[PDB]
Amino acid sequence: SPPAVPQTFQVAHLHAPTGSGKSTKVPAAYAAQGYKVLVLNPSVAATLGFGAYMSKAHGIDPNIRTGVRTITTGAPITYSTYGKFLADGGCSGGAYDIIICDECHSTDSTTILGIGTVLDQAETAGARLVVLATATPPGSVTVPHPNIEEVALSSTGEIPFYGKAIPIETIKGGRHLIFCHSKKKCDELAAKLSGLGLNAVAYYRGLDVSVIPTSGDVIVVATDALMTGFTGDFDSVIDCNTCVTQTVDFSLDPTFTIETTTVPQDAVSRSQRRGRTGRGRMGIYRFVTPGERPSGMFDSSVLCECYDAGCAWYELTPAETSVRLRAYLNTPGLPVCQDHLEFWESVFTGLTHIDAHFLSQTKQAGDNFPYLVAYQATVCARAQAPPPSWDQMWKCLIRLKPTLHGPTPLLYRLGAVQNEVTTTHPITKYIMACMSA
Ligand SMILES: Nc1ncnc2c1ncn2[C@@H]1O[C@H](COP(=O)(O)OP(=O)(O)O)[C@@H](O)[C@H]1O
Ligand code: ALF
Ligand SMILES: [Mg+2]
Repeated sequence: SPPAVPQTFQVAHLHAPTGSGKSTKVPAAYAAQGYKVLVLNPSVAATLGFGAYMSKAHGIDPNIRTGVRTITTGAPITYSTYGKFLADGGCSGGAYDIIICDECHSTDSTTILGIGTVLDQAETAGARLVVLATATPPGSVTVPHPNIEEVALSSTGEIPFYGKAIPIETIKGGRHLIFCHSKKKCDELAAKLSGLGLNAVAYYRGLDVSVIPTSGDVIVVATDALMTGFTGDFDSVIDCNTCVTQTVDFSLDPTFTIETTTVPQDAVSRSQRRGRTGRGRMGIYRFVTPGERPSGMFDSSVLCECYDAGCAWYELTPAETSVRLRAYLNTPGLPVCQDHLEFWESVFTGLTHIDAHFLSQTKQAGDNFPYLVAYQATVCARAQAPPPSWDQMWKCLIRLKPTLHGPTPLLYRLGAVQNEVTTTHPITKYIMACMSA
């Protein structure tokens, strides 16, 4: 049940199964008690969704705040994405009594920064309670869900799916959500389903949620991000039971390397994806593999990502980011990772005077570490040297291409390197120093 709230500031938790009502029934209850509530979610799709749903099912039309669209009603409940919250500068003084950090199991950099910011600023902004809500707290293991029938996929079916097969008869009619590990895999499966005469659509970042029909038969093939805390009224969920993790390798060549790999899903992912169905009614969950990997610590690369976002999108100095991240790591009941704040802080502290134009470009491009990418390009232009390669990651240097010659002043590795490398550049030495001492 939703924890009570006295005048004295407090941080509390809220654990309850998928689809039980943490994001809807709980804030509706606090409001009924006369409080002003802010509900922060990672997904813009789920956030926009709460607006029409609460109005139609809970007698209240809440305020909605997203980067692109804001809907002000003056209601005592506000739904916002962590990104919009951070972009507007954090906690608005005197605006809320209760702040719900929704989907706190999420380890994407925006949510980490967002929760850490709420933690560090809420009391000061006049709030009396902060709630850390999730159906999947640290160390949780997946258990049976009363509205979800789970059925293993087999080799019987005409659609190949991660070593298994999907029968067309199980997705022919009705609404279904199929999780794939990459955007490329979504496009490919959606294409095959369409070819077979089905109404399948792909949905991931870069795409508008309107591509999903609110009603009628449909097969949505998507990645995780936008599907967090989302209700699509799906008759079933089909899970590849596969994820894509990012990891930093201190390969000392000359500094560190950030790359991505495909891995079996953990307990958090299995429970959350399964929970897209069986929401308020019976549903079916089909899977490729049984069991699950334990839900443990997140990687240090995520911390690096927090400082990158702080510098590129939120106007946070590395010191300000450390304050917020420290609040997050010193709060019990949240995902944990090795303490490498001092390190990453020192690294970014030395990356000064970045080319504002290049940064704007990598940000608009949607790259993973727009700041490190843009800074490497900055270093290249300044030394009139070519980028590690001519992958789209380095496209902001194309116009300068005829003037770039010699080895690449490699600061770190964010992808394959093709050009000859040099490790004598100051910035490179600086990063090495951070890694050394
Ligand atoms: N956007 C929506 N459209 C239709 N129904 C919704 C929507 N959001 C929530 N619901 C309904 O209310 C229930 C609780 O949803 P929600 O609060 O999002 O769950 P959770 O506990 O995962 O946060 C769901 O089982 C679902 O039936
Ligand atoms: F726990 Al949820 F949508 F928030 F299933
Ligand atoms: Mg929720």
